[PDB]
Formats: sequence, C-alpha cells, structure tokens
Amino acid sequence: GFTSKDTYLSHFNPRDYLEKYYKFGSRHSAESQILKHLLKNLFKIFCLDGVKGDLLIDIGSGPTIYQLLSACESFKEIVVTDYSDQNLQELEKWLKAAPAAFDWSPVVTYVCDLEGNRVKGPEKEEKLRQAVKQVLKCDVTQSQPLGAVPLPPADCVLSTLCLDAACPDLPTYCRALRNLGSLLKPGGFLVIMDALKSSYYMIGEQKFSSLPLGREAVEAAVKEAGYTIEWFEVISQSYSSTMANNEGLFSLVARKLS
Ligand SMILES: Nc1ncnc2c1ncn2[C@@H]1O[C@H](CSCC[C@H](N)C(=O)O)[C@@H](O)[C@H]1O
Ligand SMILES: NC1=NCCc2ccccc21
Repeated sequence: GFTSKDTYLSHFNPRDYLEKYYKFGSRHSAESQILKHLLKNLFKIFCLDGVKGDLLIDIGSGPTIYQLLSACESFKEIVVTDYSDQNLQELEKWLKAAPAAFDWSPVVTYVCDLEGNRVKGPEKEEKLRQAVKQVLKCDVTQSQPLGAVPLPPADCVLSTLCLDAACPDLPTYCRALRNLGSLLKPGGFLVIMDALKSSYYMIGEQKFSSLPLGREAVEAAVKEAGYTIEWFEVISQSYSSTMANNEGLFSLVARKLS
C-alpha cells in the first residue's frame, strides 16, 4: 500500500519537483511560505547555533540545494545523497554551474538577506559548490545507508522532507533513524525537517506515498532510536491542496547518545 523504492528511480521527475515546489514565484504560495520557514530554521541551526564541523551528510537531498545554503558556512565538507540517480544528476548539473541547471537565484538571495547581507549571490553559490565533494547513492531503510561506500563519522546528519517519503511504516521510520545514527559520530547532530500527518504528496499527476506521523510519534521514534532532542518546532502552514494533505511541518535538532 506504499510507493515502491524503485518508483523513485523511474517516476520521480527532478525538474518537475523543482518547478512545483521550489520555483519561489512572485505570488505568495503555500510552497514559498514553507520554503522561507525552512530557510529561517536552517540559518538559525548552522549560523546562530553551534552546529558546525568538518563533515555534514545530507540524507535524501533529492535535486535540491536550498537545505545547504546556510550549512556551507559551518561545514568544511558537505556530502549530498539520494536514492534516485536521476536526482543526483540534477544536483550535479547545478554543482557544475551548467546552463540547463535549476535557477536557485531567488532562494540564494533570500539566504544572503537572512545572514546579514555579508555576501552576495555569486559568492554564496561558490562557497557551497566548493563544500560539496561527494554525490552519493543512499537508502535510509538499510543498516548501511551509503552501502559499500565509506565515510568518516559525520559531525551532523541533515534530512529535509525525506523520511516520510522513504518509510512505509513507524518500525521502518525508527529503524531509519538508527541507520542515520550509524553515519554519526557519538554526540553528533541530527537535523530533521518534514511534513506532519501527510499520507501523500504529488508531482503534477504523479502520486507518491507519505507516512502520516504526528509530532508525538516523531518525538517517540527519535528517543527510541537513541537520540536526545534539543528543540522541536511545529508550524501550522500546510502545502497547497493540490500538492499534499499535510497538517503543517516539524523541525527538530537532536544529539546522538554516545
Ligand atoms: N529509501 C530511500 N533512501 C533515501 N532517499 C530516498 C529513499 N526513498 C526516497 N528517497 C528520496 O527522498 C526524497 C524525497 S523529496 C525531498 C527532497 C529534498 N530533500 C527536499 O527537501 O525537497 C527524494 O529525493 C527521493 O528520491
Ligand atoms: N517529500 C516531500 N516533498 C514535497 C512536499 C511534501 C509534502 C508532504 C510529504 C512529503 C513531501
């Protein structure tokens, strides 16, 4: 009763996802209100709080880079990961500054604004491109998410809008949190942002299953998985009716218990 893993390889259109959720158009859409809030939290986590280190692993990056714009100010290296090779190719297109890459300029500008206008768009983009060295395949459902590929234990593991889409049930969800912890150094940071109580999301006519969790189930799973929560925020803002049936989104910062 849940989207098969292999559907992500074939039917998740990276460009269409970017057009539908991250175009950041002139009209005050629900998608843009969500994106602005996620950016505020990411700015607060990486620039205001002490979330820093040599390595940050982004889990289930999809074709997006918005979740890394503040992070590149605090981590020497950022490793981007996704189950879809098609998604990693779209990421790589932006990373190499190709002309057919997605235009992130209204999002890049917004981040520079948030950060105190210390830098401009081109300088911001360059710091991120220099931070990303590895573009890897990952599967959160596996005990070794990065498979046979080795990495030093991360200082931080970030995952935006991935676990609800990747986990068919609550046992898999708690298991995936434990699997992300195996990529984390003891006492390392876990940053998760996702939808609340969503049973699906859409990319045009293409439907994708989502695990509908309430904030209590998310908190319980993080505790069961061996983390300690530092903060937890719920926003009431949901996606447009045509996109998903969520009841807001959550953001949390936790630490791996040694
Ligand atoms: N088992 C799995 N392991 C890892 N990534 C998975 C996965 N199942 C789905 N995904 C990925 O999870 C993503 C959900 S969309 C979220 C994309 C991006 N992080 C953002 O914030 O918009 C897709 O890129 C999909 O390919
Ligand atoms: N992974 C997602 N990407 C787009 C928005 C969304 C809404 C609800 C559940 C999942 C998602």
